[PDB]
Amino acid sequence: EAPAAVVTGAAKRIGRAIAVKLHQTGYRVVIHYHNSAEAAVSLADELNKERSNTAVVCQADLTNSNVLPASCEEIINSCFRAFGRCDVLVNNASAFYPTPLVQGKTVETQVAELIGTNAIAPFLLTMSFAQRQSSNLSIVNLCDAMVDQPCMAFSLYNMGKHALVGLTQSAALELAPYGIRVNGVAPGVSLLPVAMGEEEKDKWRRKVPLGRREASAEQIADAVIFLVSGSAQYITGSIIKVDGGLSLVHA
Amino acid sequence: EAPAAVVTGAAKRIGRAIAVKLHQTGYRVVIHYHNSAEAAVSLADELNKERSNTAVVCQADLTNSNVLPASCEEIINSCFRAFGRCDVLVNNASAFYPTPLVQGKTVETQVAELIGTNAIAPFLLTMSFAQRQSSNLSIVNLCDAMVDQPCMAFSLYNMGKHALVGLTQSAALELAPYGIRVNGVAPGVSLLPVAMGEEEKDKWRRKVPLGRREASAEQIADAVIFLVSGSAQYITGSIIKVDGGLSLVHA
Amino acid sequence: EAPAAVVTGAAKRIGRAIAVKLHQTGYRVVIHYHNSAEAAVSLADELNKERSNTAVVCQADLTNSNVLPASCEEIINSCFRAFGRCDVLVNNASAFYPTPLVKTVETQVAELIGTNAIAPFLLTMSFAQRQSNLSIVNLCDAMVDQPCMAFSLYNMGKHALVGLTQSAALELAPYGIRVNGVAPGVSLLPVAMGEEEKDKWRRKVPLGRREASAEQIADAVIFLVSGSAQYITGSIIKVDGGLSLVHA
Amino acid sequence: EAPAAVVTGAAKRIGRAIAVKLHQTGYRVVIHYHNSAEAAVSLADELNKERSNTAVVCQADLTNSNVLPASCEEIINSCFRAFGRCDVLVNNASAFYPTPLVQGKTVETQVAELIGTNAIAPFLLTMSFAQRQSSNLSIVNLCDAMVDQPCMAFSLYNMGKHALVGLTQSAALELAPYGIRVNGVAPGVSLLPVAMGEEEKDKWRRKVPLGRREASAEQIADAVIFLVSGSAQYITGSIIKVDGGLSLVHA
Ligand SMILES: NC(=O)c1ccc[n+]([C@@H]2O[C@H](COP(=O)([O-])OP(=O)(O)OC[C@H]3O[C@@H](n4cnc5c(N)ncnc54)[C@H](OP(=O)(O)O)[C@@H]3O)[C@@H](O)[C@H]2O)c1
Ligand SMILES: NC(=O)c1ccc[n+]([C@@H]2O[C@H](COP(=O)([O-])OP(=O)(O)OC[C@H]3O[C@@H](n4cnc5c(N)ncnc54)[C@H](OP(=O)(O)O)[C@@H]3O)[C@@H](O)[C@H]2O)c1
Ligand SMILES: NC(=O)c1ccc[n+]([C@@H]2O[C@H](COP(=O)([O-])OP(=O)(O)OC[C@H]3O[C@@H](n4cnc5c(N)ncnc54)[C@H](OP(=O)(O)O)[C@@H]3O)[C@@H](O)[C@H]2O)c1
Ligand SMILES: NC(=O)c1ccc[n+]([C@@H]2O[C@H](COP(=O)([O-])OP(=O)(O)OC[C@H]3O[C@@H](n4cnc5c(N)ncnc54)[C@H](OP(=O)(O)O)[C@@H]3O)[C@@H](O)[C@H]2O)c1
Ligand SMILES: *C(=O)c1cccc(-c2[nH]c3nc(N)nc(N)c3c2C#N)c1
Ligand SMILES: *C(=O)c1cccc(-c2[nH]c3nc(N)nc(N)c3c2C#N)c1
Ligand SMILES: *C(=O)c1cccc(-c2[nH]c3nc(N)nc(N)c3c2C#N)c1
Ligand SMILES: *C(=O)c1cccc(-c2[nH]c3nc(N)nc(N)c3c2C#N)c1
Repeated sequence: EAPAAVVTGAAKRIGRAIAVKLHQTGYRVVIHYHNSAEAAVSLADELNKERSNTAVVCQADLTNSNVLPASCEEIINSCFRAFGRCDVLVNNASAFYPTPLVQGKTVETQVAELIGTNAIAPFLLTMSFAQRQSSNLSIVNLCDAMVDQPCMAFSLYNMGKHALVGLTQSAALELAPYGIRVNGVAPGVSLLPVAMGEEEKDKWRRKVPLGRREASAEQIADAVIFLVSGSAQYITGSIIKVDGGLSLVHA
Repeated sequence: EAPAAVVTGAAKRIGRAIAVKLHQTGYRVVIHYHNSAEAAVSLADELNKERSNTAVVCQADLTNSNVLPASCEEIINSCFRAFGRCDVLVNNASAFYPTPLVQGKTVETQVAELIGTNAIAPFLLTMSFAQRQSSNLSIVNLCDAMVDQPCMAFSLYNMGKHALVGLTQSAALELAPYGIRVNGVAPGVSLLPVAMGEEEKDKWRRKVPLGRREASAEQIADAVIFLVSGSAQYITGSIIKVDGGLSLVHA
Repeated sequence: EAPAAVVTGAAKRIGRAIAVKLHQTGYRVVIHYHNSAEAAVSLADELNKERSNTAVVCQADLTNSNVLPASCEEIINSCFRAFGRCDVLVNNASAFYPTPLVKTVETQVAELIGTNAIAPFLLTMSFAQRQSNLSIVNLCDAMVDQPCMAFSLYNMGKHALVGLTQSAALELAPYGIRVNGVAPGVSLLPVAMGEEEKDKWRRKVPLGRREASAEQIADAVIFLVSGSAQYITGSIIKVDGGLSLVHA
Repeated sequence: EAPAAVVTGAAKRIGRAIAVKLHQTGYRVVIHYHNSAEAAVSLADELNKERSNTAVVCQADLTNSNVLPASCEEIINSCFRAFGRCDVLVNNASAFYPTPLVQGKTVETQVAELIGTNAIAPFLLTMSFAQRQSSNLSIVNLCDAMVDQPCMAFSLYNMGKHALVGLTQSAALELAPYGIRVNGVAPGVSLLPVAMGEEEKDKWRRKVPLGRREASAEQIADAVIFLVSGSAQYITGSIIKVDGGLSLVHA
């Protein structure tokens, strides 16, 4: 039987590319999404057309709240319901926007979104994933190669991504006796924000030492595929930068 | 005029020793507390005996919630109302307990407490601190030297402390133009929990290369004193381990 | 045309596994050795049995000296001579023994810092100077911040190797040369080490309470040289079964 | 009796500031120097004029060679000979210049100077200091806050500074049982090279978030003074950045 993977925030961009590659490697996939319903169902069709009964969608808001644990349990439950198993969790979904320290969402909303999506939901998902467990079980967290050289005024985002590092490490340690690996992949600049002006994009591109270009979504996914594969069986608690040297560049 | 400091969770143990030494150095202090009113009041009385009108207490729950921002703004305001100013914020209060990933606080409460005290309250206190602003303004976050070799099954605690490194860095960068420096002190093993058997304390003590003992609260306070002093005026984004070499010791 | 790879210290143990896998992936390989001539040649014989003229051996002391630069230049020339090209350099060779703070100490400097950092720097200079999917992989150490007691110089060499990884990644990026690392925790334990001291280390490893095989270290190396890692440079991948996460 | 300190490369710039400050704190100091004999005795004269018999010079090349161990052993011997003890060792001397990987001195000589001054000499001096020994013994290594975002084409220097981090850690661990603490101080930009053009100094200055200026040599020396002081007696294996936030600024 074919193994199954959950990918959060998988309707578009990097998450989609991870879902597509996992699928091409032989996985059945839960394509989680929040707002991008059309793109998610569209991807599940593309996939199932290629191999029938291999992709389902699963809608969930991953903002922090008192129901997030239930929501996360349900994303995992959904994989077992469609496919009878859950081998791989990829925590990819993430909110990303500035939260300046000094002065239209309230600040409690900003905490819930940025820390929910980037850290707490991954914790809750990781918890449900393990509670529900030949086998090659692993988790891959989408981290950030620039965590120690952060975007200006992005303190909540950055705090989320730092937490995700801590979770990668704590979970690898605690879950290792159960044969579940936990690793990360840390893009530098990859697919840039849709809302970002083209001048800002180029300004980021020209900083990258390897090819003066952002990573493709496919390049991020390749690292993911490696970490879940048989060639990474002794790897746990590792975070692989996939940043073309960007974090190596001084101010 | 004497500068003023806020110390969170200042009733006991490390934060008390921090508030004491700060006061000894000529700071006026807001002693924040959650449940330990009697120790907090007793500390304020001892301090006011040394110098009249130099200590006040301030009670608040720092658990994450919709009211946390106002609570943190109110703690900063309390310093200004007492002393006319606020030069130093020390984020010391912290919840600490296991949150195993597998197998009666609900998990959303644990999240709120662990991530609220260790990370989100610090962020909101930082916001309110900066919003309200010779002078030497700084923030010191109480971090954790073992954050990359975490305690088994303390994943939410650990996630909190990592998020705290993130804030320390992100805030140093963003607040440096206001002349606010932001740093950390990272104990390894300091004062062990009150109930802990001495035999269990000895397992940790024995691990410490420098003296086979835990740091006193006073030794942790010394590093805070240094970070706030005129001797550290170019230091921001720095986290000083005060750990006796514990973090260098392999398994 | 098949790409070619230099592997230093490739007669035995992890270097041999890296060479074999590179060969199984389709590389032609230079098997560098210092004392292990017999083992180096039997590897090459075995590899050339699978495919003729795809494995050569290359001898050199990698101890720091006045002659090390030439020696390192020659290891690279030996790949160009055998195969017309050099696509991959694996810095694996390494001296490893204690140097307590309280052989002459100057010889320990020369071996431990020469093998672990200086020779890698010189091999990197020569690789780049003679210059598709080009990369260098350095064998680092996952325990480099929780070092073994009384192993200063080794630890200094492995920290230096981290710095070279980073500096060379940054500086060779414009030539399309990627520079990465693989950091074993505990893999094949030293031959001398007592079986009881071996079991103490095995017990510490969270993922399976066993060391990494050489093949597991090599898989990471294979990934790093592959078209699947074309945006990765200045990365060091730990392959340590979580050992580095385990507090004292 | 007053304690004694050895400061390598102490004739000028940061080394001088450390020796001066250590002197004002009440230390007797060995002023090690290499080529700067005039500045070195001139400093020793000044300091001896404040307190007679409290400063001596000591000439040594710290380039790696087969006699380097003897040279480093004799530096320590020179402190015991002048003062009857050696409490503090500051490893400040450093060669600093580019060594491009792709194309003056031979490369053997570049290795010996850059790795010698920055790593090997400090290791040997550490062996010698330890071998000679309520007091307060410590070593302070002058590191580099930018080691993970290094200067382009400075690989050997950068390798030297990484090695010095490894020494700081390995030595703190191995020497702790002897009550010898080993720490570091890591400038980002402090005094710029004398040969640097002012236009180019300002480029680096503008990168610093905290004041858009370089650290004064006194500001570096302050962190050294803290680490050797009784306020740091539980600190070992710690490297304190003094970089004004420079290391946190992305490309
Ligand atoms: N792009 C980069 O350069 C870069 C750099 C460093 C790290 N990363 C990391 O790499 C990963 C992928 O990056 P990306 O740019 O592809 O991500 P992205 O497009 O910004 O976000 C991916 C998805 O996250 C989901 N999401 C946002 N808020 C959510 C919420 N409250 N609940 C549930 N899902 C939510 C969205 O789903 P819907 O569209 O379905 O609403 C979105 O499509 C992220 O974790 C990111 O932090 C990316
Ligand atoms: N002790 C160590 O070995 C060690 C090691 C690494 C890091 N640290 C860090 O150093 C700092 C001080 O350590 P410690 O051992 O002295 O801390 P602690 O005694 O465990 O806790 C300090 C105070 O935190 C306050 N607190 C807990 N939950 C709270 C909440 N929901 N709202 C508001 N306040 C709350 C409590 O105040 P009340 O008593 O008023 O309720 C408590 O007295 C902490 O940040 C800790 O993480 C300590
Ligand atoms: N095994 C582990 O647990 C572990 C852990 C962390 C890192 N690593 C790293 O992974 C790599 C391989 O590990 P290993 O255990 O396979 O290495 P190893 O067996 O200790 O040494 C590998 C080879 O290095 C060569 N070498 C030693 N001194 C030399 C010199 N002066 N000049 C030239 N070559 C020399 C030797 O070649 P000859 O036999 O031909 O003389 C030896 O066979 C090393 O870089 C090591 O530091 C290993
Ligand atoms: N300046 C900065 O921005 C900065 C940045 C990062 C780290 N640091 C660290 O802070 C420390 C002091 O910096 P600095 O700029 O003041 O240093 P510096 O002026 O470059 O050098 C200090 C002294 O090092 C000695 N030295 C050089 N080569 C030597 C050799 N072969 N043998 C013996 N001694 C030798 C020289 O002594 P003589 O003059 O007597 O020949 C020199 O005056 C250094 O370790 C440096 O790497 C500085
Ligand atoms: C700043 O710290 C930073 C630098 C480069 C790239 C990022 C980044 N993180 C992201 N997360 C999410 N969810 N989505 C996007 N688009 C990004 C980006 C970008 N660009 C942050
Ligand atoms: C495990 O990660 C760990 C090791 C050593 C010391 C600690 C530690 N963190 C704490 N935070 C708080 N708020 N209170 C206490 N007592 C502690 C301790 C301890 N001991 C954690
Ligand atoms: C101590 O720092 C340390 C812990 C685990 C494993 C190693 C290690 N480094 C090595 N280098 C070389 N060249 N050869 C071997 N065998 C090893 C080992 C081991 N085991 C060091
Ligand atoms: C590059 O890696 C880098 C950035 C900032 C400052 C330095 C630096 N290192 C030095 N070492 C020595 N011995 N002397 C000086 N002047 C410097 C400087 C500077 N500036 C390197």
